[PDB]
Amino acid sequence: QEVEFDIPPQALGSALQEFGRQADIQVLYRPEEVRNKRSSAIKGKLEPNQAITELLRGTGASVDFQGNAITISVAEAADSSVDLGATMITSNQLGTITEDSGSYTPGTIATATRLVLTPRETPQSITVVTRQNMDDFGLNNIDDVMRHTPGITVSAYDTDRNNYYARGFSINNFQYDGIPSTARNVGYSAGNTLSDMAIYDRVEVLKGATGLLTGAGSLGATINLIRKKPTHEFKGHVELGAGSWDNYRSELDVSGPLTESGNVRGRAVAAYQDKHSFMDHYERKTSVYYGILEFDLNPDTMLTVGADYQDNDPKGSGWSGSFPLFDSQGNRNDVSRSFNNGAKWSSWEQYTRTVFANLEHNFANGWVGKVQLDHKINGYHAPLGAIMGDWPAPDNSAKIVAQKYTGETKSNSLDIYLTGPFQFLGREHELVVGTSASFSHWEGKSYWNLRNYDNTTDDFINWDGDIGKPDWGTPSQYIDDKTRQLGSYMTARFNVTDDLNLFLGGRVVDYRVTGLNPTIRESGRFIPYVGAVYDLNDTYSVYASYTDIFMPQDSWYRDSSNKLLEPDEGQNYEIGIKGEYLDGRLNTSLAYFEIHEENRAEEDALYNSKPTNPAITYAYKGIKAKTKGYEAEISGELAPGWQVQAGYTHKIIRDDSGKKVSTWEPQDQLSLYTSYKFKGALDKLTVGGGARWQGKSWQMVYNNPRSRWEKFSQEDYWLVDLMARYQITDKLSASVNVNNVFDKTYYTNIGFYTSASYGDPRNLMFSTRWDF
Ligand SMILES: CCCCCCCCOCCOCCOCCOCCOCCO
Ligand SMILES: CCCCCCCCOCCOCCOCCOCCOCCO
Repeated sequence: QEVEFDIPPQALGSALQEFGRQADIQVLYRPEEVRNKRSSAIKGKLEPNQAITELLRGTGASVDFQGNAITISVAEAADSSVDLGATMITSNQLGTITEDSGSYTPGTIATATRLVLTPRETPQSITVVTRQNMDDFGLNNIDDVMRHTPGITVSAYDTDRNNYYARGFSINNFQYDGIPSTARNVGYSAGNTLSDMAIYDRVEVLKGATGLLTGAGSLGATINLIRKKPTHEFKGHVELGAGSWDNYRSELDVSGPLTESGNVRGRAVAAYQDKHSFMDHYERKTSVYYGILEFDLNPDTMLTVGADYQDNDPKGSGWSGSFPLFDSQGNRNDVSRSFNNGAKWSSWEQYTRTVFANLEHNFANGWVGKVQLDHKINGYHAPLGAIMGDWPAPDNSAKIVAQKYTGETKSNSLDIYLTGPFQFLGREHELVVGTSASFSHWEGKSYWNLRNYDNTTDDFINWDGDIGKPDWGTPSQYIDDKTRQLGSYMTARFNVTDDLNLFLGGRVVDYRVTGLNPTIRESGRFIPYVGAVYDLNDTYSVYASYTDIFMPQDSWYRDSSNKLLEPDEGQNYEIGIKGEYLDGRLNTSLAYFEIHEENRAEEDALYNSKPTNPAITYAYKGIKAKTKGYEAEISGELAPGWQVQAGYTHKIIRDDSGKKVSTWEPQDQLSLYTSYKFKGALDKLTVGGGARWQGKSWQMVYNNPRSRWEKFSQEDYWLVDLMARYQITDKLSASVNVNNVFDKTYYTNIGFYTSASYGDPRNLMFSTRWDF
């Protein structure tokens, strides 16, 4: 629909950038193609496609309309075979916006190397959950998005913290708009498991080893969340929704120009959600606000400032799991899915907030520079009280552990990078060079010395959480941890022939962790990056990448000698084939990957049998582990109204003991989610369903009262979802979502501190959405 343009004649390069902006559309173009060329003037209210061909008049170019992207090209009479992955300069550094694409496959993405590339162009397993996928399945937080993310297994620590695995590993790398956060432990990390989706265009998950832009992190994967941007045309919606267990949500999103010319633009969102739950006596109020303003200092320099806020506020939180596996006499416990061991007042409230500014400049070069500044806060207030231990006892009584942890972590980040193309041996390549700095400071108080508390409860079977609240007494501890990370990085993308692209780069990294433990330091550590993409035909490419990452170890990870283990480190070896159909409306990938870990913390049984250095008392051992597996995935259009996302992932991870590790992550998993838009009489109806399956998973847990190790098994199971929306009116729709249709009763945690957690029983969600 109709847009307000003002782009005067200039370098086609600039004109294309100016365009991408005025139109909220990503423009991809070949730098060597547009180099000596100028646009014709465009002026006024126009439709973005009239507009573009008017602009290109006289330049000899053609436009390929691709949703939220347009790619420009300038055909010759000549053309000796086509260069499908030719170097392309882009107008949005974060990639193609997914909102309004109507699609479940992404557009372009910068998750891997900071270069704007397509999933076919990127030599790494890259899976995205698009904006509309999130709308259709009602994924309102990152837990739901992970649950629907191909290749990811979401398991429960407690009611207020989930765990995400990829490829054998716990993910602990998160980014916001491609700025890594610090996630060292749950101190720094408050509220990552919980981020609301109201403020995001999309979540993008790079699986493998992602040190190139994470810097220091875990193996498995990064999870990168892209914030919603403002727009040149005005628009918004209000949403209301109502679900199982008095789960009520509302959301408001408003976007547009704030001045007559549109040189300042803004977007604002607020979402509030108060829900009870199938678990007895648990509730959770979440609140979120978001504000972003964009200012154009001039057609080629943009300033952005913005803040975000989310408070996650529960009652009846638990510490670890929903109930204890064994009872006092060591039999397995059997309890309703409603069983909730947290106490009534028990709460792990976690809050997050960010203030950020960026500046982005187009060098008349075709180069573009970007400075990113961040202030983030991750805070928690955790008066936890839960039944814990081998309970009930034969007389049905039980015992509560109760501790209190309050704390806050402030981070500041500076990130600056430069991106552009360059000729080498007659051909066009591109480059990112960037540098980064983060300082984050955790401070906190723990309380464990309870004064005059009677922690017994008389009735376990009817546990209600109805126990008193203790006297926390005085702080037992002050936390003071400072982490400081400095990185510099470079990736070059070489267009060697018309079918081969070579990726060469890496990151040098400096990591210091300071405070109440002995200083942890790593200086000048190099993280290599090698990738290659070979085109086979118009449709298929093969690729291979060697990628790396390390994390200095937590400080309690010392050895026999009382020395900290060398950093937890891994390389991902990946080879695969990616296919691209229907002009990038549909994407397929099949990958084989291996992950070699070195220095993986490991108990040290022989020592810990009987410590002998008085210096340490529980030492670890730095071992090796290996992940072997493969992955297949598909996303996008199976047919005109018909959209899917699906994947199959197989893995086994072994450590040096030879034994299987991460045995709770299933060895085999599968996801398919789909919806269909009817045409003709019923073109206002959208239907959808999906399923998720995983094979066997187990834990080894020690039965203390009987003194034996037992295996606990979750037999393979399916989860089915269904979904329908009807667009009653131009401005108004009603959807229903039904989740876990066959009410499969299954487990999301067995073994975490000898406890267990059930996954959600059948739940419904109803909602209307109104678009102004
Ligand atoms: C130092 C702290 C930084 C705070 C940044 C917060 C920014 C909050 O700004 C909110 C901007 O939202 C703009 C909403 O856009 C709506 C546009 O409609 C304007 C009225 O329309 C008139 C006719 O269409
Ligand atoms: C163990 C409990 C699970 C119960 C399972 C029930 C499954 C049945 O699904 C039926 C849903 O159909 C109800 C249709 O209601 C229509 C939704 O309309 C939305 C209202 O929009 C309001 C406009 O302002």
